[PDB]
Amino acid sequence: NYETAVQFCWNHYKDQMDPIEKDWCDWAMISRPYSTLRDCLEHFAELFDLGFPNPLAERIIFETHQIHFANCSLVQ
Repeated sequence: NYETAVQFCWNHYKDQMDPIEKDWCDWAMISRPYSTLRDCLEHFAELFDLGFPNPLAERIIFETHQIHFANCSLVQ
């Protein structure tokens, strides 16, 4: 079940992002837990023989941009 694996990826990501809400706009810093999220989404996509990117994975990507990065400054 890819949907279940995705929730696993998303919940691990949320666990990393929650304690550092003050630094969601620290681009170089948040790129690490974000990269793991992407690696996780791709890993299970491959495991379940689905393509990557796929719509569910892309909804997750849109979700973090909506809740974490949408109002961040691009610099400094």
